[PDB]
Amino acid sequence: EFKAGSAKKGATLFKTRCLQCHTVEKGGPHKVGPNLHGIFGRHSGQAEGYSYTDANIKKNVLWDENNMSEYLTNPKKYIPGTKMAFGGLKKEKDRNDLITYLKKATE
Amino acid sequence: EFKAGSAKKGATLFKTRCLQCHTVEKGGPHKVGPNLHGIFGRHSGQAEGYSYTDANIKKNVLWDENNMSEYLTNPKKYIPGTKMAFGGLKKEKDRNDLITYLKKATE
Amino acid sequence: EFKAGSAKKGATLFKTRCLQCHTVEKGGPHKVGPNLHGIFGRHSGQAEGYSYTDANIKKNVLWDENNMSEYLTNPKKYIPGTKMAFGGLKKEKDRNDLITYLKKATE
Amino acid sequence: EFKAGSAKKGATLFKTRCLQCHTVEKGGPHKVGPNLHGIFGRHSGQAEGYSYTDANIKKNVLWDENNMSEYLTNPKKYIPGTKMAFGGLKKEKDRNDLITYLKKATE
Ligand code: HEC
Ligand code: HEC
Ligand code: HEC
Ligand code: HEC
Repeated sequence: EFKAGSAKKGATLFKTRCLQCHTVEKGGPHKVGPNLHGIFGRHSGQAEGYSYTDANIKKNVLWDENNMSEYLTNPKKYIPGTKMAFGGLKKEKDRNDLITYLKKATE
Repeated sequence: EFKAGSAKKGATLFKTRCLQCHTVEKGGPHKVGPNLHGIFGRHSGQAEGYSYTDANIKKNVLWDENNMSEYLTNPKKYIPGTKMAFGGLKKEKDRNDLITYLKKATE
Repeated sequence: EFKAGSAKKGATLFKTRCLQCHTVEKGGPHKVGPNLHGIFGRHSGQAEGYSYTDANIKKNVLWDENNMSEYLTNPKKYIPGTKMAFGGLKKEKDRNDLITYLKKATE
Repeated sequence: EFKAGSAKKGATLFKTRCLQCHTVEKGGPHKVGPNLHGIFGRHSGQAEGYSYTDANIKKNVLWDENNMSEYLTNPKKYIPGTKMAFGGLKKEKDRNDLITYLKKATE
């Protein structure tokens, strides 16, 4: 149940918590995790060049601001068996800010 | 088609041609290429902690002495689009010796 | 470092120093060396149908006018272990003229 | 292949990735690495008071914005056997920004 926030703060959140494993630019490299360009409006596990786990592809969730917020609260609880090593942004304002940035940075 | 050979000579072949990108010990580090412990009897692209290419995971070949010999003759021809930069041991005795060592060194 | 020059002179340079081992036309044959069509903007060792050395593929240099000039000064010094038997065009005006021609002849 | 960028950002890139081993001011001290004043337009290994490796002097590359960008992508791949312990700025924008600063800071 997403509500938009500060994209400037979300940039700092992404750079500190996600940038180590992910890239956002169109046609960026796949670090530990896959490139996230065009992640919104795309099924889970459909990034070319990345070897996803069975769980990530089987979830087949069409990413949007609402299910992304649920995913980022507890990645393991949302997709059990995900290789993404991340506890989760537990504050709702954090997820809202991060997703606000991620929406523009990946379109 | 594999035939066993000199494991002492295969160690020299591995150390000169593979050691720069690969490690064999149980729980070794992932250099340019992945750690090869337990490579035999395991699917291609199933080493933990390594980011494989799309081609290497898609091949899904269960490694054995025979398909490894074919792979090491021409890695690009066997798995088209592999990031492993290696032309290939073209002599059959070289592949047999290297695989003889690699079998013991990775079990 | 690269500066454009006489493409007419570069054609004479290519025909006298490179044409024996290389072809430039789209879909030309691989003589002693590989076909050079689309060499610019492509990684080193990515020509289809040619067996490159380990050194040429491992260099993985994205060819451009600047690194080509450095390569053509001393091919062995730039890519140690290259099977290309060529000392190198030591004059800068020579490399500039040759690359000026090679840019149009291979696009 | 160099294109100019942000010298303000390049100052931050140099201070975070290079300042530990290098100094830029005219007549600065040689830390782990040599002083880089007047590095552009000078041959590799010609800084007074510094003990370079055999590989760094043997490369004898006349430094410029283009070959520096290639060097900073992968120092070991460019000069094999360099004692400079640095993986390399893999983003092109980062090399462009750093070199833009380094050009003014070392002249
Ligand atoms: C490395 C330790 C990671 C950190 C920190 C973050 N992510 Fe992650 N991500 C990582 C991996 C290994 C994977 C693959 C998951 C699998 O099991 O296959 C992912 C995946 C994602 C996805 C899904 C993409 C898709 O299905 O197409 C998303 C949306 C994602 N990661 C987002 C994300 C964000 C926003 C992060 C910071 C809060 C973040 N990740 C951190 C590895 C790592
Ligand atoms: C670095 C330039 C390499 C050299 C030399 C050798 N290998 Fe390689 N290897 C390298 C990479 C980057 C990869 C990843 C491939 C990909 O596209 O994902 C590999 C992979 C392998 C594998 C497959 C492992 C698996 O699928 O689990 C094997 C079996 C392997 N390498 C073996 C091997 C041997 C025996 C070598 C010397 C003859 C050798 N490699 C050299 C990088 C490099
Ligand atoms: C035959 C004796 C050669 C002459 C004369 C020239 N080239 Fe060469 N070239 C030759 C070989 C055998 C190879 C393969 C190198 C290897 O080790 O795999 C090459 C390769 C090149 C490349 C690299 C192509 C790529 O990596 O895709 C280039 C750009 C190239 N050759 C250019 C070139 C030019 C411009 C020449 C005349 C000045 C020239 N070559 C001469 C063999 C021979
Ligand atoms: C210490 C761990 C280093 C870091 C981080 C960086 N550099 Fe480096 N540099 C270091 C050493 C030990 C050397 C000597 C190399 C040798 O083998 O002799 C160097 C050298 C250079 C050079 C070459 C200078 C010359 O040949 O005159 C350049 C241009 C250089 N270093 C640049 C540079 C930049 C821009 C860095 C940050 C991105 C950087 N270095 C980091 C040690 C270390």
